[PDB]
Amino acid sequence: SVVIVGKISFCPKDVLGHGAEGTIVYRGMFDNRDVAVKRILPECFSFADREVQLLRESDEHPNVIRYFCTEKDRQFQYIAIELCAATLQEYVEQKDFAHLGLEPITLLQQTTSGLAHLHSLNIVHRDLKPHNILISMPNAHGKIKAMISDFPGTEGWIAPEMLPTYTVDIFSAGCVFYYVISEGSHPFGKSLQRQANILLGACSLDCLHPEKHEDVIARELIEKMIAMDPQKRPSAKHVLKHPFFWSLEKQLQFFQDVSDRIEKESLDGPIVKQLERGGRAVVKMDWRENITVPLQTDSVRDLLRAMRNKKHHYRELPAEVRETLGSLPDDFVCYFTSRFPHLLAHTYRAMELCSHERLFQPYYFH
Ligand code: NA
Repeated sequence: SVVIVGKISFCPKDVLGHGAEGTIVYRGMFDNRDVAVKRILPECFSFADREVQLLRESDEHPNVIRYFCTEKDRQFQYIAIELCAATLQEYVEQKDFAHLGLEPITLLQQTTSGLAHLHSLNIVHRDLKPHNILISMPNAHGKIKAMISDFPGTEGWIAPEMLPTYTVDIFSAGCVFYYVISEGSHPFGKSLQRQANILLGACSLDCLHPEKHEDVIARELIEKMIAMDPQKRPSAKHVLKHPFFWSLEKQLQFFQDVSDRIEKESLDGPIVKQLERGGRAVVKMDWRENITVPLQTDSVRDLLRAMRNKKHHYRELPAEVRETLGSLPDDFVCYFTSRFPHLLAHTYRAMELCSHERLFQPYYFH
């Protein structure tokens, strides 16, 4: 027995998942393509119409599921959609997807690109969560991607103000970011306490270490994303510019570009004053003492100067000190972080004053 509602045809035995409203997703086919067949009830026929329309407008993005067709019979409405590997919940909870060798930062960059696309088309998802974010089937080059599907919300992932602006999605994304990164934790705790904690603004990002550079940069972003004030949350395009998505090569380039921007620059100047403020503690009182034994033999403003000079004169430097420092650029920048885990976070926050400048266009959003 196999249901055929032309051009759609699904096998009733093959079930991919279930929906909270009674909807059931089957493994089926459309125009000789392997698709996912979403079966919806008559109570949700109205919902289905606006869902497939929003998709008609946005499915061209590679991070928004591809929508194929909708066929209606006397009993149900069927949505032929792109076939995927798992949900982001199934990916994070079951670490047998570990062997897929996917990068969490790449999945979150992919999720935020899809979100940015919806927001650019003047679409607010309103229900972003790991169940709704999908893992694609490996393409011909074996690459897997994160995609957005299923468009008032679902408990624990709803912005406090929602109890219909784009910033509601940034809140939800902020929780998804921590969920992926921590590997299953949520800023507002366990599943059943989340919405009460959101209303109360009671959050914890304690999986993120305060003296670990990767955890520091992730926290700078996530805290602004899950902000109780919507107006304080960055746009999707601002999130995509954050150092959380930068490569080790890019991070080092920023440290060079900022040290190039200072000198000549007077201390009373509006740029040098904002950079020096509160670090001190960023440099760990004295940066000369915490450095490795051979480098010390060879102010943030002068620490950045040291890093720029040793980078520039790297191949005309002794083999003993380039051994403890390099190889450049990856291992060289990883030397200084987490030697100073607040170095990049502080410099990025401080150098915001130059966002508009052409040299700082790949680092900020205007
Ligand atoms: Na797509």
